[PDB]
Amino acid sequence: RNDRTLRRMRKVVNIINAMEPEMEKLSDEELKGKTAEFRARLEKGEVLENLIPEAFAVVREASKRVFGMRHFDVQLLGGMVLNERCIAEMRTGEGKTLTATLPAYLNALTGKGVHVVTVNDYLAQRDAENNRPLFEFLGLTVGINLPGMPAPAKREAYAADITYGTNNEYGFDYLRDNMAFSPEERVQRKLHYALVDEVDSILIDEARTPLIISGPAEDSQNENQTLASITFQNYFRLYEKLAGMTGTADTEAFEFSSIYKLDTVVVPTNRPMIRKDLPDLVYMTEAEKIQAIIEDIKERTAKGQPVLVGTISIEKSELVSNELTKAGIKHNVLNAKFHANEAAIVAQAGYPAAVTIATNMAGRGTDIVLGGSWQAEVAALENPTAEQIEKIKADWQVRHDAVLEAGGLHIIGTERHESRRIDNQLRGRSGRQGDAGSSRFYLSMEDALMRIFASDRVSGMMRKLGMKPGEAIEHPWVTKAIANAQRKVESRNFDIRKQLLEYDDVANDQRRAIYSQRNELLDVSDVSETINSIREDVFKATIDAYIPPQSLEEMWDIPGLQERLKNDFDLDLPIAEWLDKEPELHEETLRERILAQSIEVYQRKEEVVGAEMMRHFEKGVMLQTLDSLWKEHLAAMDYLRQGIHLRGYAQKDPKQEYKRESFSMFAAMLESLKYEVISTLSKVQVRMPEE
Amino acid sequence: GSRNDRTLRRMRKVVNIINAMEPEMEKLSDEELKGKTAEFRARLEKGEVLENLIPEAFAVVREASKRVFGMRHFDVQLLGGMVLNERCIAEMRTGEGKTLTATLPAYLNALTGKGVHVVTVNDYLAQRDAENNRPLFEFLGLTVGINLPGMPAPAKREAYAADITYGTNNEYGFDYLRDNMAFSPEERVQRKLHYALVDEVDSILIDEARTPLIISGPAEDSSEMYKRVNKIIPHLIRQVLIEELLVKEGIMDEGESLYSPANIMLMHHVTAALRAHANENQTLASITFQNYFRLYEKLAGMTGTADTEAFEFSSIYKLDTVVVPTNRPMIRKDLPDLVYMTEAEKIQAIIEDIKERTAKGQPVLVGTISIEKSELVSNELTKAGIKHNVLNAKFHANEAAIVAQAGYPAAVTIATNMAGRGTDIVLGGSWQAEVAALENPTAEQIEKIKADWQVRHDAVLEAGGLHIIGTERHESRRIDNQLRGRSGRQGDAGSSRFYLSMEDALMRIFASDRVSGMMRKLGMKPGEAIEHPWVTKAIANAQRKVESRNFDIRKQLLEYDDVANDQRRAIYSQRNELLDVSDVSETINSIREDVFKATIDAYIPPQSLEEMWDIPGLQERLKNDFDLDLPIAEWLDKEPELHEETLRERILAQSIEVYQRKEEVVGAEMMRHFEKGVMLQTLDSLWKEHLAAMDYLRQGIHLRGYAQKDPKQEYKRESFSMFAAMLESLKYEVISTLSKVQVRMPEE
Ligand SMILES: Nc1ncnc2c1ncn2[C@@H]1O[C@H](COP(=O)(O)OP(=O)(O)O)[C@@H](O)[C@H]1O
Ligand SMILES: Nc1ncnc2c1ncn2[C@@H]1O[C@H](COP(=O)(O)OP(=O)(O)O)[C@@H](O)[C@H]1O
Repeated sequence: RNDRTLRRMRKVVNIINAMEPEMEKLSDEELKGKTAEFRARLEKGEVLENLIPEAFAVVREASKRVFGMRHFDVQLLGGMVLNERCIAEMRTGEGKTLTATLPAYLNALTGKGVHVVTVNDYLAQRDAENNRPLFEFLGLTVGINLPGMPAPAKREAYAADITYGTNNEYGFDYLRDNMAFSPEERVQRKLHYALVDEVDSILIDEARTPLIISGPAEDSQNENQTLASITFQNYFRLYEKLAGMTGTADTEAFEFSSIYKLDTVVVPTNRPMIRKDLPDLVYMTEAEKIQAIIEDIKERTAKGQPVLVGTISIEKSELVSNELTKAGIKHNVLNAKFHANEAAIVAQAGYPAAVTIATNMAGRGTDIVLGGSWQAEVAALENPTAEQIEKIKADWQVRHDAVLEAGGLHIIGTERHESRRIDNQLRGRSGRQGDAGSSRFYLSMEDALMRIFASDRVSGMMRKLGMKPGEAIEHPWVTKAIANAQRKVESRNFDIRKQLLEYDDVANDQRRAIYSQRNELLDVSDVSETINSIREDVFKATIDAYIPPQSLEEMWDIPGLQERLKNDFDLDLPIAEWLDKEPELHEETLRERILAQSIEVYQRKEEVVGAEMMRHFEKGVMLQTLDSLWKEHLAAMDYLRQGIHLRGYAQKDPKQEYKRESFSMFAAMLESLKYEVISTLSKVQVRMPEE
Repeated sequence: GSRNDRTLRRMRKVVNIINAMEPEMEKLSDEELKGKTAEFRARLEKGEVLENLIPEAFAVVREASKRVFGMRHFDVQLLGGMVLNERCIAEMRTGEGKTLTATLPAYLNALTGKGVHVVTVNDYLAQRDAENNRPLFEFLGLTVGINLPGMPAPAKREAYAADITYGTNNEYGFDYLRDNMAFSPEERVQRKLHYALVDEVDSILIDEARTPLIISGPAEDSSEMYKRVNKIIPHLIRQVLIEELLVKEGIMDEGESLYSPANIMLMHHVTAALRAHANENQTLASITFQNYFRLYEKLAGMTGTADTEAFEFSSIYKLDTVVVPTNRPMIRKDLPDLVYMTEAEKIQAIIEDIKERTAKGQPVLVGTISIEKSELVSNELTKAGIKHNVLNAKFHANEAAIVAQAGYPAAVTIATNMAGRGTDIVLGGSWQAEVAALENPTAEQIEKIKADWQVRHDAVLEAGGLHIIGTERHESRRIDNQLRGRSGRQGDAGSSRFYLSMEDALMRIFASDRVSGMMRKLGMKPGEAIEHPWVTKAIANAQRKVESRNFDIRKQLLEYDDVANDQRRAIYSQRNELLDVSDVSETINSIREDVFKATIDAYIPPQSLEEMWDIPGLQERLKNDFDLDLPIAEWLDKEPELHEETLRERILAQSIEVYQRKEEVVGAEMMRHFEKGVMLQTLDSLWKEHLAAMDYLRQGIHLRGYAQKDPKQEYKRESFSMFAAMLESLKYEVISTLSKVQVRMPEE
């Protein structure tokens, strides 16, 4: 764990580092050939992790030739973390994209494929095309999976060495593959490795979201229903190797373990992080709070320090905006209605004494360049020239160093959110890539978040410090108490979710079972041995209902057995005539003649239709019957789950009773499945030109 | 002499004069150009007409912009600027330089020293434009002001005292309103409303026409109201209702009704008391944008070739609209609308189009009405093997990167309710951008990037430029027009095509399911196709009937608003008269007479016999409302000889007498400012009372009832009637307040 894994990994980095001279003296085509060489050793039984030093040095050198970018040491480490069942926490702007090229390469080598999982189709395409040169230079192929892509193009994307696509599309492909009627219709290979780009949304927020295929035609208006379902959690759990990335904003390590058996490793930043996060400040009232904020801004901007003020609503942004104006402090508000205005304001938000106010600041952030962006500047030029640019960079170097000397970007949170990951994202907007920076959050006793101390009195004691319009002290214990209360809400919320997951696990295990069976059936061209085997189960169970085993003859319902056979097995047998003609029948030889009779009737149909046609008919029938009963069972399981309000109550766990019910329903479906297959095959009409 | 054609003919002659002035302006020093302003002002002071100044003043602005901004206005921008000097909307297409154009009218409309208000849609543009233009105009010897929310009143007065002011509609209006709550003239922050130049009139003037600006404060009557009214409630055995309800008390029952448009606040008290089972602010002041902008002596504004709404500007604001030509010929090819049986036939036709165009290297932008519709067309493009990108509103950084390459050869981009104006699509891609990954550029580097871009640029132009596919039209044609106008900007080749199907929602605008359902019979066979120009015109005419219909409905609302406006214009006119004078005594003396005459009329009927006089009603009336206890009867026992009119005189007289005493104790200046104060305050009170009671009458325009005996109109008459009653209660209450005012006399 911990530094032990990290210290061990650091030893590998020194080896990778020491290999670079050897790597720089190789030709491009020799570099290409290391992939062939890695695979030949793998073929001779080599352990993949033994190849990490050489494999990562090859990628680092290919990247410099191809991208003009050389993986940093910390990116080597992150690449190592992602080859295990691990989340790498890497800070924003640390290079997650390039880092991911490392484990992707390594885990492509055994020829089983790589699924790099993106949040949207834009990224899937962008990263596939950007990386295709790197990976072709190394003798690998790259695939792109999209919604709407024809099955042959998808098959091709999945046959590549490394594939890019969204989570949704991967999951939907799995479901549709589990509705195929021949193994050639499948688009995916075995699920080998999932490298997931942004695990907060993809693995945590979406864990229980069902992916569903829906079903126009059905059964006996005729509206549409669920044919196939899997949660995201249980899709990613089918993979042999699972890993992913997120930012240091974190707070959910214990969820990743609980939901996925994923460890999380915090990866060190390339440069030392020096952002000063100062103690949280508490004020009696919003008004005192806001005045404090105005005062901080006032002092900092006078120093030349840029500020970013994050609020929780439009109304509060307007309030702090109006008060800054009332104090004569120039600023800009990020207004969600004016996207162009916003990008233009962002661009210069790190300019000396810039003040920017943002409402529920969100996505990774567009970066804030200190001193300003100088590129927005040349971008704005219409015929930019050499001496023009260096003038521009020259004045910028000075603005940059000046903003740094002044303490870099100061972040002010005017309120904390209930989720600390949100606060962490705002504050992470400062101190990127080793830059000086600072952060401070403000609270009042009127703030909504004071309600997470589930007690007025407890909360309202804080006012006994008294605060007083200027003489503010600072108590560190408040920062920590607040962080503890956000942590408790998360814990509470998750405890509730994990009880929901334990229900989800009943469906999961059932789905895993039935899909395993289906796939066994799918992979086999001839299903005879099962048919024969299940025909005997079905005949025995059917017969038992009328001939209680080893009972006297007077308990037998030969009338009911005759019709049963007729109506379900198309089998019309003079059973009463047999008994009354052979005293020497006996039960067990009755069962045999019945079984034998259905079988020779089936053989006659087969002779008319043909063996191969028959084999394939059996297999189709088995798949189609599986599918029909499984859609039925999914709806029944659905109704049983929401019925969780009048069944298990006064000291019998409702969970334990649901599990009994669910197990009973599954076990019954599996018996129905055999019944219906044999009944279909029994009753299939065939024109006999004769007897 | 026709209309717009003739306008542009005459403006073009002026443009040729302005261009001829340019070498003269060139040769002038910077200080000489700065002096032009003072020289134009000396001319105006000696009686010159402003419009005689247009050519000189424009040559001056245009040469100042060269030297300062390094940009020289185009001839089309001179035209746009002359338009904006008139009560007109200059319609100039996206990309044409509205922001620079607007410096010309602003400069000219500043020369008379009365101020300009540039109106922006937000604070960011206000500020940016202010700062960007300060150097231009300070070069021309003028000053520039910025007005923002929260700005302190001194700062605000300075911004309005600048030559040219920038700010949002909202803040202009709110300043106005608060100026009308001032108790002294020096509290006002604005000057008289001279010229407003509105930057984007579609949102500011149309969409936002009826949006009220409201100042509220508890600034109210207290209670006792609620709780007297409470005390009926513990006998409401809920079994007719009105007579029951009426059942005595105060301020009603002399056989006066409860739902008189007059006892409206009272009735609201009971509607609230009894609806109550299942402080408050109040409006201190309100105005609409439409009625704010109508206060200005000159109004003008800009928008892009985004018309369709000309008839509403003229109807609502009396703004004419001039369509300004483009600096370069606008060659976008806007092709016949196509109509398909089914959504599915339509999409298939779209695909084939994108497919043939991208094979010849032309870029396509595909605009849809929803996310669902975007996913559909995208998936079908993927099914056809066609690469593209969707603009996903969740991924704003993705979207910016998509757009930057959206004019790239064979690029295909799908947009969901794409907005107006928006971020441009550069053909070939963006070449001063491309460098914006490039951390240390050189001689060779950009040169390269730029030449390479040229080849891409020229190849896209030769392929037809950007093609726009509208997959469905909107009900608003303005929107469709904003989408097609993404293409063919600044003289570039481009084209547009809109697609429609019988299954499309928009087919509903043809008020007959069967009349719509005819086209079916011109039955659109799959891969084949024809084009009929009458369909295109029919669709456009349908959209225009839908618009004109919604605007008939709006007009009716605006009739309601005309009542309010007329009442507020009149009371605020009375309020400002008062505010602007130190001494309101003549006003006061005049209205006490009026008040005293009429009060006496009510008991002594003019010319009456001394037995048609009621003094058991007259003297009480006096001691009650005026603190003026005159035992008149007991005079009248002594002088039977005196006569009605010289008794009215002696009545009057007294009140003056007792009031001059109150004054020689308080001080004349004190008394004078207390009187203006009483008059302002009383009018403020009654006004706010009126605003509330009308709000309540208006929401009687619901189920008090009636698509039947004309609700509106009855409303206008009850409202004007109550307004004219309020002006008389203002007079009576002022005089009551000043007659009852307590000030401690002498001693003993
Ligand atoms: N090793 C490197 N050498 C040079 N530039 C790098 C390196 N690693 C990443 N970058 C650049 O750093 C920036 C941030 O990387 P990105 O993957 O977009 O960041 P994040 O971790 O926030 O997703 C990008 O512009 C990327 O190309
Ligand atoms: N006369 C000119 N010469 C050179 N560039 C100009 C001129 N007028 C405007 N532009 C530029 O044209 C671009 C678009 O102008 P803007 O005022 O934003 O256009 P729009 O009419 O669509 O609002 C801006 O970058 C602007 O600075």
